[PDB]
Amino acid sequence: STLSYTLGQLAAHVGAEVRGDADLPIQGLATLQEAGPAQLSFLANPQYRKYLPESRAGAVLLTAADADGFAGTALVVANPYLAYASLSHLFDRKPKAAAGIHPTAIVAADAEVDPSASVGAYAVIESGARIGAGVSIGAHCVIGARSVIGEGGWLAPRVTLYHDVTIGARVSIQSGAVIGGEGFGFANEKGVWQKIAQIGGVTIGDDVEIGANTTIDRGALSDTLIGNGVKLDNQIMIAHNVQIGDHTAMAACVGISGSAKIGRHCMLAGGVGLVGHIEICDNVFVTGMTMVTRSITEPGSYSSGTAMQPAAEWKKSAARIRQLDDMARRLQQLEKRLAAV
Amino acid sequence: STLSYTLGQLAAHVGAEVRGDADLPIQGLATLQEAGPAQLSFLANPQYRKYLPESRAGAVLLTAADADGFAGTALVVANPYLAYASLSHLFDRKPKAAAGIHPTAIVAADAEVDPSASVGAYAVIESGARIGAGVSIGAHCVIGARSVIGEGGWLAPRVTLYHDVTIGARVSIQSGAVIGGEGFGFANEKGVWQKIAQIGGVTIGDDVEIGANTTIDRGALSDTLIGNGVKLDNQIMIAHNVQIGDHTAMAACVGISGSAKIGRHCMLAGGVGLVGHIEICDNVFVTGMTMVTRSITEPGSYSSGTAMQPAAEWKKSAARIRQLDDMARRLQQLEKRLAAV
Amino acid sequence: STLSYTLGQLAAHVGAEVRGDADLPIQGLATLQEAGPAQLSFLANPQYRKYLPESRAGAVLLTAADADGFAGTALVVANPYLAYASLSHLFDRKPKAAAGIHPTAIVAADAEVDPSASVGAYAVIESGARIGAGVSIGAHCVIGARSVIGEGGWLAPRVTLYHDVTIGARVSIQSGAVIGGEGFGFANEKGVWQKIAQIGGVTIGDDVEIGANTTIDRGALSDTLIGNGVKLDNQIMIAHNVQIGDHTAMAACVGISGSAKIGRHCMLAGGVGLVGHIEICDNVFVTGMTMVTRSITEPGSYSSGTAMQPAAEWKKSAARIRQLDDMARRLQQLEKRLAAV
Ligand SMILES: [Mg+2]
Repeated sequence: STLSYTLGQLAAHVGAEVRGDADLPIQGLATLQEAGPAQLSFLANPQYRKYLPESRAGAVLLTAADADGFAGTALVVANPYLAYASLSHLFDRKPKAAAGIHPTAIVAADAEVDPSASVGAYAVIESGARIGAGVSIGAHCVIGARSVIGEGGWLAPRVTLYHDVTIGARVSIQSGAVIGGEGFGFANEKGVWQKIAQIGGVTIGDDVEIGANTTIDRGALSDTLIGNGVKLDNQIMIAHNVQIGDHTAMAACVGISGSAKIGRHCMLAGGVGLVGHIEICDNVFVTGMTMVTRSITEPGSYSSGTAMQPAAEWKKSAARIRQLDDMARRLQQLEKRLAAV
Repeated sequence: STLSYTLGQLAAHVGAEVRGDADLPIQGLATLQEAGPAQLSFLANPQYRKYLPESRAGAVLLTAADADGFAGTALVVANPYLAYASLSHLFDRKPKAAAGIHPTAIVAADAEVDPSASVGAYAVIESGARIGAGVSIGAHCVIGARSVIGEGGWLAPRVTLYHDVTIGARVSIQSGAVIGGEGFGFANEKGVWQKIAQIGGVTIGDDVEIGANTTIDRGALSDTLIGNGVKLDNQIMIAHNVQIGDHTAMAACVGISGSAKIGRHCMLAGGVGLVGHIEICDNVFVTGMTMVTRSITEPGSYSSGTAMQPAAEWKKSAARIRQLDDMARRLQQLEKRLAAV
Repeated sequence: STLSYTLGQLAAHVGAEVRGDADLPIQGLATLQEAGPAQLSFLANPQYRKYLPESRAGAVLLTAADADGFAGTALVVANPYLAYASLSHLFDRKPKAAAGIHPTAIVAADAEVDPSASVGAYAVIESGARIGAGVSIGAHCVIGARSVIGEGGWLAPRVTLYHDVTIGARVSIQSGAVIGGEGFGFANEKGVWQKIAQIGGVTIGDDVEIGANTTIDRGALSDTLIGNGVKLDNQIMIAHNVQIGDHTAMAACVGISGSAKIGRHCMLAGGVGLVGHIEICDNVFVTGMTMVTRSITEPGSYSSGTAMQPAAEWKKSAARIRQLDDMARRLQQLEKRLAAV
């Protein structure tokens, strides 16, 4: 038996006005070009407006504007994209575990697990750990000594928290994430690296998302700090003592070096790197695979790298870059020569 | 007791003609410069032809051409590299598990495991999952609800499949891979990110390889699609709703943003990034650490970045790049000035 | 009850001279600006000397030079940073497991575990594996067939060693690391990739650190080789048959392609990539996100990429780079034209 809702139930959830029959049953969501008659669609991007009248969707989330002249059933909302975002959860088939501790889970006698929490098979909860109400700990999770997960948290299978990791409410952590590991902390003695113990922890705020195989190092002395509402994609590396301001988003494969500070409402595109000990102010966007080498004090977008070219053309551009000092010297000599005549 | 074959047994496996004694016992494979008399070698690259007459190998896989004038035992084949590739499997010491389910594995009552499959210690197989004939599931694997693995599949220890992941035949997945995780799917409401449930799945074709700690996100609505014969190296990130055509290879640390479409027989070198919502046609090669920012409609090689220089020279080139608009303006003024005289 | 030492106990550990009262109790370490009166601090960087007289630290590790004129308690040492590095371990709260094998660990009958080793819950130790004295194997580790870990080794929870991985003494491996996986080894037959079995192993030296979710591939024929004292940060990818010389450090998100050889005392900054089959000599530094495309035969620093600019300025620089061949041709025509007049 598949999940099903009427257009009326869906419209109630997002405060939509149904212009058509509210009793139509809906079995899922789809984009305008993919949608069939049992699916609700949405128009967010003016670029996809071409596909609205030909869509086979049973109904479409629309602005009052885009609903005028439209022949199908409209669900009229201020913001179709946000309404889609809310409705998506009603069609999620991710399994939900019942409250309880799997018989194979190992829970230290002085760990506290809320009775409304679920702890999966072969999970390990260490001494002093605290698991809050409505938290779901997946199979094979390891929750280190004294670590805390706030109410409504969700950990996929195979998440690792080291000791002294404190997490706020409603965390979402995908499989393979490692939180509180020891980062690269070495002192050089005449060429031989000497380990510095990493004796800070991690503090994570509320409503944080952490993607698959993302690593967040513990602090060297004080904590690594992740603010509220921070969204981290997959394969991210956050080094020791990084600070991430509230509502910042980081796309996949981002790497942030030690002690960097990122402000609120920043957006780092995929594969961005930040060097250590710099600060980025609020409302900064960094485009894909940029290397950020210094502090940013002005809001706006920032970039590094070159345009992609066909390889033979790129090789010519790269050869000319190495000649730029020579070309600048030649341009200066030419200006002096023309001035003289 | 070590693996051992005669030159005759090896030659039979690849259809080689033995020019010398077929009874010579062989204990392994080696490159021409490393090989000793108990090892079979091969000449693939004309650059290594220098090392052929001095090689201590017991025998060498050779073309008819390179076997003429050669003093040792030749195994004569059309393609020495492909023959090496085939013979390597005869000397693999990777352990093979016997059919059966380890007593500590947890298998849902309505999961189906073929009796010829092996399921390792502390594996978890969820409701509705299907494990095909001759499949090997390593220790600590987690196989989500309704997920499918086709015949002859091999999962290393500690592979995670989320729910609704469908895999074709003869998959090979290395440890730490995460398939079907929730990718970065958020709607921005006045600076606050709102989660979009990721309610598509993943469809993987036949003869696919997935390397260690590689992540492949589930689709937002429809599936993320990986074609037949696709080979993915380690630490790759495949975002939601990516489509990868048949026989495409991607080297390590590649990141593909959401909804990108890659054609057949493409090759992405290490650390390549693709932005979202672009298409690459068939037979495209992208060189290492290139950022692909737009659709590619012509087959061939493509590149971005700069040449490596000594740091002091690089710093001068990077300073001149920032002056290029000024230099272009100055070159234009000079042309106008010379024209006028 | 918290860890506490007197200034005298701390000074004895690093050979410091206490200029003040040796009986002062110390509960931790802190930087000069963060430190309170129960904490020991240090002055390493001349840039932080501003903050020395105003620091609330109970005492400070100082050179004889910086101790002259200082009003507080000094612990006088040759090298405050190295003394900090040594003292950090005295304040580490990482849990230490007692010797023994957890009842849920699975240990092959012909594996050898030293009785002073600790093996955590749900660990799997395969046939022929050898675990040395004082080794700590975390929960959910998998130690493949015939693999060896030398005395004093520490594996976090959820480390995977494949078969035929040999590790020297005093290894430190963070969670999620995968050692000995099969790397991208394929032969192309008219567009179809054919697997090459990866039948080498891995050899790791003494005093090696491996960070979280780092992958180190096994060799194709001979071993992948990691020297003594090599320090690898998180999310690193080491491909098949790489050789890393002693005392080399690699920051996070570094990727080294197959068969590359790195010398002794090298330092690769974060996100560096190396192409395959190249050699880097001793004492080479490569700056962040550089693509190394050829062998380096001269010690020193090396870089690639461009300076970060505001996006609109970057777009202008990137457009001019594509015009450099045209600009060079125009500069040449102008020189010829001026010469002629
Ligand atoms: Mg990367």
